Amino acid sequence: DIQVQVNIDDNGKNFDYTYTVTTESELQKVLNELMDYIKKQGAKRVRISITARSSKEAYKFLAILAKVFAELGYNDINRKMTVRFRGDDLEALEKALKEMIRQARKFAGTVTYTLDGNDLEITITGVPRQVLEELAKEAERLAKEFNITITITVTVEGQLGSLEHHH
Repeated sequence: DIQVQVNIDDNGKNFDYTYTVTTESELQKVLNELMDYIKKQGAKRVRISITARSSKEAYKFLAILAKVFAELGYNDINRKMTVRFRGDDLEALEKALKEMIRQARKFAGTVTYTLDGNDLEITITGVPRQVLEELAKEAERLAKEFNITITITVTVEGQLGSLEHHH
């Protein structure tokens, strides 16, 4: 249901792990554990990905990543989104692609994509949080219009910021 992937770069070494969880509450408990660790041990850089089933959750997950970095005094240095569609009608899949990437380029975003069999993957970078929220809306919209399943991954990468900026 909900998948959260964490990369912690503690320079010279590197740690990756993933939990799958079913509620927002279990999600929060993973993030709390990670905040405690960061507060107490630090890191050169941290990357967090959360995979939603809907645009409402994606919106919520982006707001949750924001509080996480705020609390840590981390600067949001990097954000992206991966939409994954899956379908049997190739033609429907290719229509979803055509429109998904038009919209993203319309908001000055850069896209990357791969189509393989039933699975279709689109990564969007270089746009502010506000846009990724819209493009999630659009993605869910398109998934419904073409009757294809959909995944939404929001990804944030940050590092510890200035004392002055946190204040």
